[PDB]
Amino acid sequence: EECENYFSKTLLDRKSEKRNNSDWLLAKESHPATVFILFSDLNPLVTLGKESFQQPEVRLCQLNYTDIKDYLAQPEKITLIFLGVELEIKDEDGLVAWFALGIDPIAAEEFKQRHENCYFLHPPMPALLQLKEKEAGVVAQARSVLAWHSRYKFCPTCGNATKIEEGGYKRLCLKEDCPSLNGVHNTSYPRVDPVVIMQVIHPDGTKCLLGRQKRFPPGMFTCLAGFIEPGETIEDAVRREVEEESGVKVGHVQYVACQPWPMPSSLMIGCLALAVSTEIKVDKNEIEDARWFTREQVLDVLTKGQAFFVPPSRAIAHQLIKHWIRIN
Amino acid sequence: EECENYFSKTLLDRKSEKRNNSDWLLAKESHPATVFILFSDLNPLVTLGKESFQQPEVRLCQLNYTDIKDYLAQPEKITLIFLGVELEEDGLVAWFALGIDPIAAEEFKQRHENCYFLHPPMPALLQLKEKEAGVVAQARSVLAWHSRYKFCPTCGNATKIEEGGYKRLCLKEDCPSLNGVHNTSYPRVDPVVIMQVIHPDGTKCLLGRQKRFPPGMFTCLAGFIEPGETIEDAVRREVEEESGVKVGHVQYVACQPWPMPSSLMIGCLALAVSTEIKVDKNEIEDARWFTREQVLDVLTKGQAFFVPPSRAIAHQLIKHWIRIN
Ligand SMILES: C[n+]1cn([C@@H]2O[C@H](COP(=O)(O)OP(=O)(O)OP(=O)(O)O)[C@@H](O)[C@H]2O)c2nc(N)[nH]c(=O)c21
Ligand SMILES: C[n+]1cn([C@@H]2O[C@H](COP(=O)(O)OP(=O)(O)OP(=O)(O)O)[C@@H](O)[C@H]2O)c2nc(N)[nH]c(=O)c21
Repeated sequence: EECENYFSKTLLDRKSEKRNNSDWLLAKESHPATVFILFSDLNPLVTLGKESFQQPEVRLCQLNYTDIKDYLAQPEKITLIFLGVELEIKDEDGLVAWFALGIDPIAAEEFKQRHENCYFLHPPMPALLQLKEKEAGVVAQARSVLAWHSRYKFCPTCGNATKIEEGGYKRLCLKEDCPSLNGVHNTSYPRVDPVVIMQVIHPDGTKCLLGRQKRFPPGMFTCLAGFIEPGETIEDAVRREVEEESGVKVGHVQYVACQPWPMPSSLMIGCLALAVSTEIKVDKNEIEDARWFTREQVLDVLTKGQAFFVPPSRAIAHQLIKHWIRIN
Repeated sequence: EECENYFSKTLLDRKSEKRNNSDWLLAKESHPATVFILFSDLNPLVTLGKESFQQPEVRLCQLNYTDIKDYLAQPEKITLIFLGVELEEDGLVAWFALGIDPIAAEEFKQRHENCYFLHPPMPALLQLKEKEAGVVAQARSVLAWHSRYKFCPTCGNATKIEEGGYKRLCLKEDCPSLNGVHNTSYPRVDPVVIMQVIHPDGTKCLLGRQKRFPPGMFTCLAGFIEPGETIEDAVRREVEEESGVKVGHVQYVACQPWPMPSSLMIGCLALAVSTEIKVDKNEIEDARWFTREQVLDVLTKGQAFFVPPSRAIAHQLIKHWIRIN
């Protein structure tokens, strides 16, 4: 399967080989064809796009060196990440390099005044679900990496400050005697948080389990999810979280889909699970309510019902719910 | 599927509900039935076990409060993690992991005499029992997080251990990590994709090796999942990046935790759409197509090459392709 769920599609080729090519990156930074994306507090600069009278779609305000040349003069006040090179199979190494630039919110509102037509897409939820399919992944990659730099400014091993390197996909500790510099450790590389999201099916196969936290919007039920524990497997993390939150024992756990979640860095691992019990014992400390919903109740929601609703189609939870109805 | 690959099996129930129950943990710390595992520089204390004339099996030297009571008096010099409760007053066999100074460890090793520390992690950790493996995988992974994430990456200040050793809080009041729920506070899990690339004709498979790899050993191609990247697309990426082979369909096959220090192997069986190999040399020293006969020879008793042990996921995906043929 070729991952399709929102954030799975990109307009770029990561080209990680060009990351340790300082001579190349430096040349592409000043190149005119090079595309730049502006970010303020992990929020991308987007304009509104060629439409005639109809509802206009949100597109990323694609900057060039001409605009961004001024901001680059303060490398201590900015964060530049090389995203990759554009895809163009149809029709100097002619590659459209793409970069991501993080700036101060003091200098950002200054830029927003000059832009006038371009604006920052905030809050990340649900605003980030508006972008184009291929633009989504580019933002998912950008936001995730920038979020790592914004919150991992220091070395967790010794506490000393860190230097950005390898085009923004590495961080080196400046304390010479630090043990992080002796070998290869995760402290230097960017974080990816694995999350399991599961569609639990009743032992009779006619119902499915859905729940909600306190923060969740009123009357909205979704698939149960949780972070994979260290030294734990994908399948056993599914069996754990369902029993922990709802008190429902799980049997077979089948992997179904992939969905990146740039909040800030997370990877949703969608699973279709078969439950072996029927009683629900809600934790209240992890989930406010959990219930068994019949296939008719769900079919009503996925079409146009109802006393409850599920997440949008651009959220993996919705796709696993859709999967069970088709698989029935 | 119920994950079977080495490190997938545990003797415990994690019981994360009991983590924020400080009153309960304190009572179980002094309880006699409670099991303790000693660790020195992420290496567990193991004894040897019974069998006569043949290879003796490696087992964990299961300590009790009677032994460990002295070490607990210095909480600044130790790291205690609540693992979980054994699967079989709330009659539950609590299990803990204790990290100690190598100065105080060699002092204990002298008293133990029969128990010894299982070092180096590779390949020594592959010797343990199936169910003991996962317990070590869980323990080593968490202890390794505490040993290298002693400070807050957001502001640089020191951090406090909490929630039975599954959380770390920054002590700087104005720190933004204390403002909301962030990954800086929780333990790390590094996702890795390991893929079995099948030749477009299905009779061959792609295997490669780095410079560090033991001489003449070829394995499945693997790599870390990039931020904002999917499991399937990370497979299609790494294969083309290392070997220059274009990948088609990517099918998930198996789960395998890798406590080196924290990693989760996501085994996939992928179909190649190209045949030419263009080795990177900066990531892989050599890559080749191996026929099913060449592979069958290795998995039995050949050969000019060999694959990883059966307790490594790479070996299981290789076995999977032979069965699936
Ligand atoms: C990076 N990060 C962010 N959070 C936030 O803290 C909240 C606590 O709630 P939660 O951790 O139970 O969320 P869940 O595990 O279902 O994952 P998600 O729905 O895919 O996000 C989460 O819902 C996130 O908004 C996180 N929460 C936890 N527990 N662990 C993390 O690593 C983490
Ligand atoms: C936690 N960590 C440890 N390493 C070590 O650095 C080496 C660099 O080599 P590698 O990163 O290419 O290993 P691979 O991606 O094939 O993953 P593995 O075979 O499952 O480990 C790895 O082989 C590890 O020994 C790591 N290497 C990288 N790149 N990133 C990490 O997060 C990381």
